[PDB]
Amino acid sequence: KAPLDEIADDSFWSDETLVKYYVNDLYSEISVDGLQLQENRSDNSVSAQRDKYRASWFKFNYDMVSASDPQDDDVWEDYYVKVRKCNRFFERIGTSTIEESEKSRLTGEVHFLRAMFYFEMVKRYGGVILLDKVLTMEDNWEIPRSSEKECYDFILEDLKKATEMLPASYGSREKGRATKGAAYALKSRVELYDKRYEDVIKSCAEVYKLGYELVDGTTPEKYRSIWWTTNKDNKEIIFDVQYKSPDVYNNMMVCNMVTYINDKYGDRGWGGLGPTQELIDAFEMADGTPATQYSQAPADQVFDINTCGIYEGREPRFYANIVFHGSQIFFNADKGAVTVDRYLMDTPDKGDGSLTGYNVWKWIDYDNYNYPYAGADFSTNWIILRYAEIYLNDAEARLETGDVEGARKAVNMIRQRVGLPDLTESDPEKLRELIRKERRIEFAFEEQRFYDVRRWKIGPETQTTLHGVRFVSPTEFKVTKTDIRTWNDRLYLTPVPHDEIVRSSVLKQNLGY
Amino acid sequence: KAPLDEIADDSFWSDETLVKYYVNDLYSEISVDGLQLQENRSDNSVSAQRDKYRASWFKFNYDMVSASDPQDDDVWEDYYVKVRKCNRFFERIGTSTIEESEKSRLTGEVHFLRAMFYFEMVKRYGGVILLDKVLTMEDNWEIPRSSEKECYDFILEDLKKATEMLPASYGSREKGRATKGAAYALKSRVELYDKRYEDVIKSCAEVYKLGYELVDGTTPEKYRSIWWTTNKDNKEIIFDVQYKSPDVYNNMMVCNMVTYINDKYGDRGWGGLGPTQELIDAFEMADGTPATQYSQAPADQVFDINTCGIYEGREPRFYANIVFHGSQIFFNADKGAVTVDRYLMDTPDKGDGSLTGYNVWKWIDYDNYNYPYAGAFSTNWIILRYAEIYLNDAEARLETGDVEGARKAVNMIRQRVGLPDLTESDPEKLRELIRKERRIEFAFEEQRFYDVRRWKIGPETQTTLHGVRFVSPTEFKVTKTDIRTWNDRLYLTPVPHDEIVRSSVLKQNLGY
Ligand SMILES: [Cl-]
Repeated sequence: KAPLDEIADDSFWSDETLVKYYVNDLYSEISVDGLQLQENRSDNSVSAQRDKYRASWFKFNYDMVSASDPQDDDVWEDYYVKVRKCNRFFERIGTSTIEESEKSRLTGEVHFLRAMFYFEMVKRYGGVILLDKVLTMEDNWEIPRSSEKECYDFILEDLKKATEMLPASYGSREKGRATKGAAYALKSRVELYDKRYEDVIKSCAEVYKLGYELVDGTTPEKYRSIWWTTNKDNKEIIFDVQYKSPDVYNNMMVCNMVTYINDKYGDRGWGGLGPTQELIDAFEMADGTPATQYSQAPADQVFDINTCGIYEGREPRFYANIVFHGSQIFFNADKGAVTVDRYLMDTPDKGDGSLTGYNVWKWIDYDNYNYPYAGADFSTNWIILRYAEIYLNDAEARLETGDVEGARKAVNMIRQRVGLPDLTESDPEKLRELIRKERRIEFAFEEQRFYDVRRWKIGPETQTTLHGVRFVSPTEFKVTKTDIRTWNDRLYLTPVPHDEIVRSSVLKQNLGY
Repeated sequence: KAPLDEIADDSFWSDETLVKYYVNDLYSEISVDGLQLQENRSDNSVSAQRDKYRASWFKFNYDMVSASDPQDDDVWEDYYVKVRKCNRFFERIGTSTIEESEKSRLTGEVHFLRAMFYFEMVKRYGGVILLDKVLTMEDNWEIPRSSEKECYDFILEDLKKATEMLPASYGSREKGRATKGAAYALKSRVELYDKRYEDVIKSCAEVYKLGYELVDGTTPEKYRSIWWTTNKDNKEIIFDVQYKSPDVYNNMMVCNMVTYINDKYGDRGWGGLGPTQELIDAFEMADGTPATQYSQAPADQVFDINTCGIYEGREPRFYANIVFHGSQIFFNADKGAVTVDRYLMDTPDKGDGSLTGYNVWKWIDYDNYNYPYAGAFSTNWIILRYAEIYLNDAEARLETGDVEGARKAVNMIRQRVGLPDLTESDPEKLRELIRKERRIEFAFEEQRFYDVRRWKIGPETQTTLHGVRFVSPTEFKVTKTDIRTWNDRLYLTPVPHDEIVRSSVLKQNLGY
């Protein structure tokens, strides 16, 4: 909890190695939700833990959160500690005897990190308490929340300072640090979240000049390779973290891995994310044609996986993201590829089996990894910022600006890279939905859907009755209801924890809580 | 959260400075509850936040905790992280190129710390998951809880190793670190909790030889001086932490400071601990005579602070622990001493005002400190004091049948506050006298909760608690301050629900 300098002697900020270790500690404060609870609080997923952790984790889905049970994932509590560690750096770096150029670059990294930490809070609660110094007894602690606009201004001023102080690239040893590109890329998302469209376009223009390149995704394997640990050096990654959780209970891969693969491997997995029939329906055919829609099918209707072509002829991102009945995974594991069976094996009736009939692929390296048996690190390459987002943030801001042709050109870059034909749509209202739909498919299971629904204000449309599939034979299935969700507009903001509000007279709760 | 070595280069454990920093990080993992929630969950205090944080902090007081709302103070979650950091030290210290003697002492400090971290868990949940290595993907994580006996064995084996490897004393620079005495002192406490009485006596005998000495407490000022920052070098301290919380909302002093002292100073305090009438009633007269008892007084009855002598003629520990109506505090602050007023100023009707008519003194340095103005405040938390050796010894000696020995030991604690010696020869009666002495001596030192739990006296203590309300500058009435209840399941803290559902082999405590 305490900043790193509290462990050392009254000569820490002079030592370049200790100051470099302090910044490493700040990077170590980047948190990854292995359980992807926000995604499971969106129309993209129904958790395999829907029933097991209903009251603990998914009260949002039924508008049952309150200030007393906020289910904020302790972001308010945790992220102010992270911010405190940044503010300390900023307080003590001035007196540092380190070289001006190195001191400047490190300060830039802390600006990027502080911006990133505040953005995690702002995207949830809206306006927060803005702190640029480490509070002491000398300070007044009854500090009100600033406006959301002020908070977005604070984040963006930190990212402006970051773009001015960070390098575009690093040497072999320092690869993984924040770049000029990472700062501009985060800036464009923060600006898009606050509807600063003229600014988004400018930020995107900067990233286009920094030599990033979209990985070829004309095959499912090719697209999935963005997330491969053996491809961690590709030109699409702008900012990432190799997340290797200590415990099996919080390990991002094991938590979202198919459970009943125990005919060849084991039941070490927890199922985790359960892609919905609504998301499956949104994946287009390889030629840019819509697929058959199954979500609104009557429950007594039986389909044959081979007569209907439910999992046949889809665009590469479908096979890249979705583990479905008959999917082959773990090709380069001992014993080779295992075929996923929703009829006999991974069933909703079994504990931690998929309730939707689907599991996530994407950042799970089923292509290269071996099965995580107990005996004899299963990290995830969590890509916080990808080059694909620059195009989609640009497409979104360009449309809202009136540049329909620029928007079309930008979103068609994302479609071109998966062999999808170009969008032709000239109507702004129709083109907006097409961009939004592309964003959903592009960034599925990348912790964005929940904030896209929130910022686009499409909660009533998405938090409804969600569906999945259930197999009645090795070849046949029925469409099922997987979650009966509801909505209230207060859910456009996360409640501030009750104990925090009662602590301060000036601290005000979000509307509806 | 991650061990310190994860931030540095693959040459960390060779560097003596980095290894020394790792152990500093392990010491930094020692947590102090500035709000003293366990004490506020005992018959010694009714928090000024009784109503404000009823459902978040004090569900224990009304048997309303559950596996889903355990109110365990996140000890299970947090302490396994602390233990993980210890186990990594033990895994990687072998490869260290540091001097054998320094390496041995440091390893001893980590044994003491790991024992201390597991004891915080065991004293709450009972049996826990015993881990001596850092779990990896290679390991099976479905590990059941060990028995409470096994857990006490683990803690005590760590403390045995600590006594063998730690020095009795340090130089000026290394003062504050775990000593041989601290390890023996913690051992005696852990042994007493697990009713290993023959062992307690042996552990206490060792501390008596290590040159500790009880501070003279024949005056309230003298007794209070144990917790003075200007007396941090006294011979009574066995193990302590100078706790200086970052925020005003978690600062041990501000949280438990009299709120309405704003006639001379301010309203920066939050009241916090509210000594009960029940505890006030337990403080004897200076001559070892019982005081008048007021807790069961009728509510319509009015008393005069001067005709009755409620706060007059008490033994030094009374004035050393309790801030009551008419108490003078902040003598050596600018503007000088302020007099506490329960009639006009610090009233239960005011927010964060004392609901009992009392506030804690003890470790709040109202003698020396200046008022914490928000212009331009650490507590010396003494985890282990020499006074405990005598009382742990007295306890174990009585249960062993050494009534003469038990009397001798408890009379050491009474002698230092000018109280006459106990004469009681009956073991059953002497038991209660020792338990009574323990309550007064260690009031507001996070022990009462665990004393009630281990002695199994929950029904007797978690009832209707009382306090006072002033109706004039001189007159007061006795009030109900908390209507508590009890259930025997409260003799153990529930294991958090999400932890239980995670594992087939992980079993919940009885009643939850
Ligand atoms: Cl304040």
